[PDB]
Amino acid sequence: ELTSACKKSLVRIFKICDIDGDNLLNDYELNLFQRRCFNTPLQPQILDEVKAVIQKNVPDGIYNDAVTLKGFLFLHCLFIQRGRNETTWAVLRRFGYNDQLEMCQEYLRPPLKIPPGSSTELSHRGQQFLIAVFERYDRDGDGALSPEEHKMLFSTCPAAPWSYSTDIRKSCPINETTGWVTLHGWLCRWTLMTLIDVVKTMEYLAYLGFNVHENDSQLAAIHVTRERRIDLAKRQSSRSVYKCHVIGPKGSGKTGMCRGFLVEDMHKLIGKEFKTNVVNCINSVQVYGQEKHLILRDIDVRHALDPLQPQEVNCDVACLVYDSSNPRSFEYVARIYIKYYAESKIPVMIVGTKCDMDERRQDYLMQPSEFCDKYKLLPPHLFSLKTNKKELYTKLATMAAFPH
Ligand SMILES: N[C@@H](CCO)C(=O)O
Ligand SMILES: [Ca+2]
Ligand code: NA
Repeated sequence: ELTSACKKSLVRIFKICDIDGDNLLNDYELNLFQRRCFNTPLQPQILDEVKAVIQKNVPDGIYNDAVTLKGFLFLHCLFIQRGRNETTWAVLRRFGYNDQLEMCQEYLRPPLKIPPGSSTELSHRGQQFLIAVFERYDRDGDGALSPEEHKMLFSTCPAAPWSYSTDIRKSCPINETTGWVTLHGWLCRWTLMTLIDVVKTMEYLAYLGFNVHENDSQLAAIHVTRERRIDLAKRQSSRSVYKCHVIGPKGSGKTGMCRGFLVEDMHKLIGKEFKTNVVNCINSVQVYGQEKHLILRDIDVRHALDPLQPQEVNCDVACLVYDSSNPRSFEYVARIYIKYYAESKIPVMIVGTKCDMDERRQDYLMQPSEFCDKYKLLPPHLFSLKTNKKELYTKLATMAAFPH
């Protein structure tokens, strides 16, 4: 008696309303979402009348004095055959469904005007919701999400916003022993998406049930920040998420640098080729007492005469990487800086990798130390994976967070 499309909707709503992740709708959430859909408290007499009917007609419908999914589906299947579809339709409407039982576009994509220069970040409520969601689908409570848990989480979505195996497990911090996405990495992946694709973030937040939980549009999950002068306003809006473009020639070792941002032990990335092309890596660092998220975009390696796109040049901080063991490697960095960054307002940091081996001379006309000295740049940062030092990442974020 229940439509296959209607059942799909009622299932998602059950998962959203299951705030304990125990496959049950206890008294609390039943009353809470009652005001979400009907703006009235659920009077105790009705709830008893509801449970009694479910218990009477449906086995395994009431477990531990709580409504199960099998009983929840029956109740609305009973509502439609008793001439009260408006009760069911009031619930479907609140969780973002229209007359065609499809997610409303105005419910998924609310209008958000982003001024030039402004960035998109997660708000306090947006973070809290994502934290709440995380700990619900962390059934075993190991403080991390398994690929089985990560699938259930986005079962209320058409698909996952990212691959578990080829994205979040390689672009975000994970648990060292289990190899699963921690709470920290969870917030990192959402922070990355929110900055580069806010519309997708809000679209997925609606699917996860942010609108119903927060009793507001997903605009409350997005916090728009921008770099402003010495404004004496009481409402601070300083940035906390910066993006760094990592540009270098082939074999520069800049890829291994990006991945090292995510692991405490970099002694396992020394002699390793990367089979997966991770575009954006992200982690947080402490900058003067404040938490700052840094995104290390691995710009696609090309020839030295090949042009760089404006959207590849324009960033918060440019990290030009060359190989110290390759005499013909620094010439790319010198070529790139002069053409694209020499006359820009973007802070640039030159990094020499693989300094563990003997730093051979560069077959260029100027040496890296002299080149930086000529264009008033900081001395070339010697980076190595055998050292496990992470001052570079903290430095990069600081250059993006501060003048010039
Ligand atoms: N659908 C529930 C309220 C919202 O979860 C009920 O009417 O029993
Ligand atoms: Ca888990
Ligand atoms: Na629950």
